[PDB]
Amino acid sequence: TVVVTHGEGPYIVDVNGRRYLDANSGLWNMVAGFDHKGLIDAAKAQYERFPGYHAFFGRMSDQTVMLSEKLVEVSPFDSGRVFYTNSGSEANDTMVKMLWFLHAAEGKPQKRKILTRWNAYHGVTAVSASMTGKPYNSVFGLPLPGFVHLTCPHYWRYGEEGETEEQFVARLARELEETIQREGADTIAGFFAEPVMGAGGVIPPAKGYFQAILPILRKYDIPVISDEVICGFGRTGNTWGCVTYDFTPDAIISSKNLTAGFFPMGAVILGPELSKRLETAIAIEEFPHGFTASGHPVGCAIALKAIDVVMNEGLAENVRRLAPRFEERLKHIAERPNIGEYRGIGFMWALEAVKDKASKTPFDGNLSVSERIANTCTDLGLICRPLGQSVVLCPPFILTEAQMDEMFDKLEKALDKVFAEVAA
Amino acid sequence: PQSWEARAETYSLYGFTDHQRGTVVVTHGEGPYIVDVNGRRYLDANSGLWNMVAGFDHKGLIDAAKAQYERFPGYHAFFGRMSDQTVMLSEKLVEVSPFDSGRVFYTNSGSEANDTMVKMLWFLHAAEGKPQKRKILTRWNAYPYNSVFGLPLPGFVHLTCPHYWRYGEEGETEEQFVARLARELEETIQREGADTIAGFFAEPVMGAGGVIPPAKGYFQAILPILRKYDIPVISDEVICGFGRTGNTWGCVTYDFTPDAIISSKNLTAGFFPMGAVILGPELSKRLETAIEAIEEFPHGFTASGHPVGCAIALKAIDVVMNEGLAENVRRLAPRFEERLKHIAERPNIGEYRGIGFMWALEAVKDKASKTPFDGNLSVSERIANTCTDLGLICRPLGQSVVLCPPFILTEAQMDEMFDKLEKALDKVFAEVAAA
Repeated sequence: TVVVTHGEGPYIVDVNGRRYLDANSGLWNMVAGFDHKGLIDAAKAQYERFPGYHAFFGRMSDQTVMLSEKLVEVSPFDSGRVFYTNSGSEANDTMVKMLWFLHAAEGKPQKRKILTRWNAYHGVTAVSASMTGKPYNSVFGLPLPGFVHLTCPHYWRYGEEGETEEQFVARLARELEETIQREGADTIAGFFAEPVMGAGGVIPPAKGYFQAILPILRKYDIPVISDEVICGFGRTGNTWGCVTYDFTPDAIISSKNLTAGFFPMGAVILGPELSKRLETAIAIEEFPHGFTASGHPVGCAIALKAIDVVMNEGLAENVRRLAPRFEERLKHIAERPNIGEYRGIGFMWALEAVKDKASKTPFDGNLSVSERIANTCTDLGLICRPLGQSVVLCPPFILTEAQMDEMFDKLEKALDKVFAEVAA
Repeated sequence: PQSWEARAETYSLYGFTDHQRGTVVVTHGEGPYIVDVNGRRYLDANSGLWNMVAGFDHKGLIDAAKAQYERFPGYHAFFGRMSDQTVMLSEKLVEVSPFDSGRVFYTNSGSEANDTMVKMLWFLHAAEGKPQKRKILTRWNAYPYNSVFGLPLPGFVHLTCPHYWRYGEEGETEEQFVARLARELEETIQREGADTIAGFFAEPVMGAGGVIPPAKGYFQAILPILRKYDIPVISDEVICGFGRTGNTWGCVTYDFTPDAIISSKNLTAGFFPMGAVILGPELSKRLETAIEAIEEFPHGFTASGHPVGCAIALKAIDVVMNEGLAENVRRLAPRFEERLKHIAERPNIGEYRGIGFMWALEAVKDKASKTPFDGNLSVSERIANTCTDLGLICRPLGQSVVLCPPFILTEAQMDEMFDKLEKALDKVFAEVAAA
């Protein structure tokens, strides 16, 4: 219904001039808001310079060159190699294929299975949707075979009766061990994880999880990929989600914040060990047949600028400084009887609605409580995403204290109204 | 690393090249040329990779792209009505397509669109009662680790590529060859079972396969067979779409009507990542009826394309269709072919093939037996590298080299292209002979 022609700062602006505080950041990507002049200028400058090209082995743009160097610098790696795609979905697909390729070139063509978790979200293509752990993909006959889903490390939802958080994590480690032993370590190509699950509902991992599963993965030579599509470039209060949760992956998948939402592109940052193994493999005396993944020079120039903005013009810092206030206000909202929990970190958070708090019982699906909240928020000039029984706050990093208050004021009005109505 | 080359080589996957390539870092272009950091100019006979059909400094398209950023849209995952841009592009696509009506779904690339169409078929067949109708009929083949990046989605069933020169039996006419492939298709449907087949995907002219136009009469022979069965026909126009074969679509050039079209890149003339799935009227209806029944709406399909991409696509479409670029293809194709004919008189050219502004030359060690050079000799690669040394970009594929230059190419630039390619072929073939 609402006609939108542009945005300003963190606001979507309709044709009548109504401003809607966008706590979805567009598509979880507009970290610097909708009309950032530096980013717009960088886009325009690159179109004037060199408006499209495709990267080949031995022939690429200067922008591909500079972005690759920047990305290694700000990665957790001392060295490595980067390639690009058009999206997070294709970056995930292409990393899978690169593992399949590498393992095949190393004499283990059976090493194909991909480990993810239930409630993971990795993309919409057939492979990345198979990696994804959502029930909605059953309508496509997905997942494809060889996409194995581990328990989601969401302690509040999956912890058994009287199971402590430490016990839950020990259980998830057993499960992983046993899945690896059952499948065979030689048949498993890699493990991919969002440090904080994004589209599955903003789900930080149980305490200690990555510390317990990483040694097991390493023991069995299963490559570790961090999917930083949502976490990446500051959303969790460090540059990467994997930093915030102290694990060193073998590669990083990036998109979204990469270009501050201003251009569709993905990137895969290969760490030193995968990089050396791929170099040596490429022994076969040729380039991988059919590998044609490429980004775009405009996307690369915009990404260079997005990185600079985020890291050198205060935006990642604003997330670190305002995260405590953000959580405080959430903690206060979670005192309500119909809020089961708040969860998140840095500038990504969710509130889960419940009909009964002690039992964690949701409202019946048919009441659309999440959606009701989300629609009421929009009536009140706030945009937030309903996911399952939750609503998500993922706002631009440029959010001011006043705008933060505005967000919560609106949201609290929405919650009062909606919870009162469903009570009637 | 200080130098551009060394920066490339140390931080980019694409810089790992160590018949060797050497590293070209490109900064800008002009018409069909690209220019590197050292000032070397190269005629880019691959149009980037197929998509840069208006070249590298087209002012109308640059201005249009810039203008989109100047006023960036309120582009959102779910809030607010579809942008005027996207609605208008969908109308335009339906209009220019072969269909009188249909629906459009958008992606960020030709690859994603392809994949989205597959998923669509899986959804639709499963909704209609046949969740085992999943196989895709395809002509794809490899040239173990060598079939990872190209390998279609699980359940693909392979048909023989209708490349007469390659696959024709000794003394088999082209006509008989097409009749044999029609038998293959019949046999393959009976063996797999029609009820297990989701669709048939075909690039009218096979692109990543080596630029292979189909044998005369192929589509006329296979389409009637596919129509006996409710196997949806998908025209993969990621390369052929918007003029490269001399018509707006590849399926117009080979005179057939698909159920849907996959489009990519060249939608925006390479200026912006986009793909589209254009469903014709039958599949639109079935898709609608499926959604309002099992009642989900399929996740990840979107009728809302990126608004910047959409405005750029509209401009690109108008440039190609109405500012003479598609016509220039049609006008210069005869001359393209005549020169290739001449080049194919060489003993180490087994054939030329192609159509419009997409062509390939295939190298052979012994022409009469169609014997290729030893794979280790990497002859295509050698040719391509030599082209680069001489200011020409062309693309090695298998034992072939491919030309797909921008549509703005003039006759003089075409002569330049061939002049440099002929000198490359002279040098490579002599050095191969000499060793």
